[PDB]
Amino acid sequence: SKYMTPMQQKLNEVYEAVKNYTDKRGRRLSAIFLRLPSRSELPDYYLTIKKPMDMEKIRSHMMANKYQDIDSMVEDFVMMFNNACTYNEPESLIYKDALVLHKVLLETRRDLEGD
Ligand SMILES: [Cl-]
Repeated sequence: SKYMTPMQQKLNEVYEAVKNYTDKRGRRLSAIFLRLPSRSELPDYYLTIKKPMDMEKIRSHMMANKYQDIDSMVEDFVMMFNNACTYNEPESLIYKDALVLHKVLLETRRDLEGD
């Protein structure tokens, strides 16, 4: 029950790498990516963004064993970061953090390449 398969562990490690990333100043960038606002808190968002995505949705999908490989998980993270960069202006913190976390994501995948 509690022992993950290698693929489950890899998925978890990728997810945790993005979640736990702290920069050189101690700032945990993922805090604002965990959960989107509701449709009634920010309707404009859901009019603008075709496929809403946040880390909780990612985590839920992973916990359900719905990701069959790492690339499928990466695709959802990419969607999330691209949505943040579509809704928000390039000057904004959310846009900038999405770029940093995208780099964390890809470096992590590359680092785990051989497992
Ligand atoms: Cl980095």
